[PDB]
Amino acid sequence: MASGQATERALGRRTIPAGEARSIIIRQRYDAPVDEVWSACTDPNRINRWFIEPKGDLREGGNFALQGNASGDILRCEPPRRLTISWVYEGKPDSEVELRLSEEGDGTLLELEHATTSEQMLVEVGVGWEMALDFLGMFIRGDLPGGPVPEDAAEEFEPSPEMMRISQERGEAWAALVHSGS
Repeated sequence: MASGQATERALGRRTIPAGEARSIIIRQRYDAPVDEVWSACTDPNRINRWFIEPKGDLREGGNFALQGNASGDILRCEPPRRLTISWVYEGKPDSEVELRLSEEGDGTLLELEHATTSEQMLVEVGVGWEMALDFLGMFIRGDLPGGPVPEDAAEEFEPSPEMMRISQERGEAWAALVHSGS
């Protein structure tokens, strides 16, 4: 896309096994078809190219395990509408995440939702998800022969001028947003 990467940051409600959790929503416009984005979303060989190589059943009624991140199960998977997974991140509570696509003219509305009970986690995941949407932005339409940095930006607080401010700025939005989400 030779255009403004149209991100719409949002908040809402979504039930999880723990209870009615709070949810961050990233709706980013990409100037490619659902078909293109849905291949990236569901196929493991496409998922590792912006995110993490998922090991498990990868099917609804079964489990998955992202290596060096989180485990969980697959609740739903519905082509080309939405796939839905529950996300157990270590230390943090369980979550209900989905990646969802709606077609839209000369583009596709990508809709990513993460519902956790931890407002702490909602700020951090909005950072780590838009990081995945950075590499996915490139992987859809921009250029991505192989991301040299998978997650070598700045986790928590790693002394690095560019990466510290960029991770803060992401979470500064999501912080204000989730406090408003209530």
